Amino acid sequence: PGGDTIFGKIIRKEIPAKIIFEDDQCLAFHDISPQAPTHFLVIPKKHISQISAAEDADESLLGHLMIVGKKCAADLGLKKGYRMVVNEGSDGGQSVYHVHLHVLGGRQMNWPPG
Amino acid sequence: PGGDTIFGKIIRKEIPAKIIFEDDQCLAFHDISPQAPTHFLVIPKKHISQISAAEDADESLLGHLMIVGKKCAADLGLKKGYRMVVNEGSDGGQSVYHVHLHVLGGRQMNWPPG
Ligand SMILES: CCNS(=O)(=O)OC[C@H]1O[C@@H](n2cnc3c(N)ncnc32)[C@H](O)[C@@H]1O
Ligand SMILES: CCNS(=O)(=O)OC[C@H]1O[C@@H](n2cnc3c(N)ncnc32)[C@H](O)[C@@H]1O
Repeated sequence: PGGDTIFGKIIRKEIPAKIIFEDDQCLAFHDISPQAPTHFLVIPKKHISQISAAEDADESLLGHLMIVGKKCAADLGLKKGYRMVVNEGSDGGQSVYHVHLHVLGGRQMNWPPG
Repeated sequence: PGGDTIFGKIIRKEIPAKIIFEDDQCLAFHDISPQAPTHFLVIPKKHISQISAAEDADESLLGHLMIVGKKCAADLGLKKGYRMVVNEGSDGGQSVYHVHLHVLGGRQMNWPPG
């Protein structure tokens, strides 16, 4: 379970993370290289290598990632808003191949988004 | 139906857009101010003002937005990947209050994502 990436070990709790939320479907923790005052990730416990590999049945799960993201943002006091990001492949900047949702806030986010 | 924002009119087809996909749940069209070679949006036909206002029942719908996004990206030939973005409120850069998913590709996306 969890797969064989950095996030797989985090899921199996082999290596700790700053976990801020956990249910039977996903886990959320602070990003080790924050790009904003608040920057955490929300990942599914199910191993999906990347958004392009997600299937139609994974819709609820993917939406669950955003719902959890809005809740955690709320717990962390992000009243002025935030930005959610999902990277896919080389051009997307994906380096860990386990789907993850970035949630950034605590400052004005710029445009373009990279 | 569709709400009363710019996207509401697009949904009701009162004002045209470069529609690239449409089903009973959502619509996808090219962004009028592209930040990358390929830059389109995926929006739900249901009016949700912003991600923070989405409810638990909207999970499948939100995930559907990403599934459609990966499909459209595929149709548009984005083999090297892409980045999906959802902005929330002031800090997120949201200016149109109807949930929308940005999908950017065609070039290397940078970090931080704004
Ligand atoms: C956007 C770049 N590429 S990425 O889209 O693949 O996102 C991966 C993110 O996970 C990260 N990461 C790697 N190891 C850990 C860890 N132990 N805890 C938290 N985050 C981690 C990086 O900080 C990075 O922001
Ligand atoms: C990221 C900034 N803020 S935003 O997160 O709110 O995204 C809104 C996006 O919808 C846009 N937009 C407004 N009118 C139209 C239209 N008729 N067709 C396509 N896109 C439109 C802008 O280009 C913008 O990129």
